[PDB]
Amino acid sequence: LPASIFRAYDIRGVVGDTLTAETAYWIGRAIGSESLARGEPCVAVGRDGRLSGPELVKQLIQGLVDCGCQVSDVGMVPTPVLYYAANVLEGKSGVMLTGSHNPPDYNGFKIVVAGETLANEQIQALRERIEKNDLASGVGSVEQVDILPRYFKQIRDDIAMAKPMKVVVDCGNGVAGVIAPQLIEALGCSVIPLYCEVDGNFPNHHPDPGKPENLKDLIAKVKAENADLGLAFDGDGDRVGVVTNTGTIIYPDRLLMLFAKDVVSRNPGADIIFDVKCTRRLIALISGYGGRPVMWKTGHSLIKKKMKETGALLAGEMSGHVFFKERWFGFDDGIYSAARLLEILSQDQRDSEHVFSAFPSDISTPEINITVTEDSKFAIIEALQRDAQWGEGNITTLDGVRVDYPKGWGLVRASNTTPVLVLRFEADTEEELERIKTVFRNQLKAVDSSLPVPF
Ligand SMILES: O=P(O)(O)O[C@H]1O[C@H](CO)[C@@H](O)[C@H](O)[C@H]1O
Ligand SMILES: [Zn+2]
Repeated sequence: LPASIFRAYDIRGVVGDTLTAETAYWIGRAIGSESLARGEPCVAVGRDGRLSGPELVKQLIQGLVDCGCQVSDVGMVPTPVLYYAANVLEGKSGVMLTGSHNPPDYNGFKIVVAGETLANEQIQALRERIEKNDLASGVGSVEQVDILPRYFKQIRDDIAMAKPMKVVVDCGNGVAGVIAPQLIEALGCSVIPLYCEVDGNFPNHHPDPGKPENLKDLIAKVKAENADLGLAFDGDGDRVGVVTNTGTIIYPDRLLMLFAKDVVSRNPGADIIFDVKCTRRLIALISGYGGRPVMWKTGHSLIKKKMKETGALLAGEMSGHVFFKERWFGFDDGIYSAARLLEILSQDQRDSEHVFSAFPSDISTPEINITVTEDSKFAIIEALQRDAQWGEGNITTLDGVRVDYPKGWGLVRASNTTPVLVLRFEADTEEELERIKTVFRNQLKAVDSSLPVPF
């Protein structure tokens, strides 16, 4: 199997190129062997709505079965629903076959073994098992499990909206259309569906709510229908995007402000995690409400590990992965997060635009990406960590280099899904934004005067 599909957070490739039916089989063998090594024969398996789902999922399941595993096949579900299954069924292991928000031919695996989401050297360990033939053999079993109704009822019965709302829901032709519109209506909303038919060809916009262009249709519809809110899901339902009644995009770091207030109000002193791409305004806001802000590495699998380590009641990433432990299970879930948002908004007399505009804002860049190489991105970061001078500031190197200044902050880090450096900048004023950009531009050029600096 190609090494390149074994990534930091999970496995991902292109079907017909780096991911075939046979590699899905051996990945199933490897996961089953690792689960058994951790004492867990019981494994849930789910898939998203991609074209390659049926072909690859059968092989994944056979690989698990051929270890001696007891597989619970939950069929076509959102990623969080597979995570739910791995929390409520017999077994604490689960595999989701998904290509996330990527183009149609992409697929991959998100993997939980005996309660832990695998990352980094644990994903490499799977590849290594296959190479070594360090694989279990046995005669396992498959049971079909219809888990969606349980998940639906679990959420519906713990969410208590105080008034009706009208909501536009954009599923981007991904798998969130099997439940999100239905569940949101059942909470007590009217729902206007956009692209809620599951279609692995993704013929409209790609289901990636992190890009403003993929929210254009949602914003227009919210305005046309005088809706209270717009919601967008990514292809597998573990990420959410939000638009107010006036069309304002609420980026997930500011969504987390509302959620943090809510969670900490019932849980004094609670740890709240956010990734290094999130606004500095979160640190102060969480602290102000008496929570403990914990900044951590970008990447869903890494955030999930960190919530175990810290006992955090809530986590969020700038990409829109949001992780409730309070009243929930601790995994990222766009659908559940949407429900939690609707609950909070429904108890406020103000419209969603005014609820969010009350919170402090800074001037922010769009994400900046610089393409480098897969085999050099980490060395560039290492060189910056070794050599760079940032002036006076609070320097964090837990993921790349982030510097928090009195009036703003900047970040440079390596993506773990693409061969790029990722940068963000925010500040109180345009002048400070430019000062910080200049510091980062000059430190990049000091490492390699040939690096693009497209900011
Ligand atoms: O490419 P990156 O930045 O490493 O990772 C990106 O994809 C991951 C999977 O969606 C998310 O968890 C990160 O928040 C996102 O930034
Ligand atoms: Zn996703």
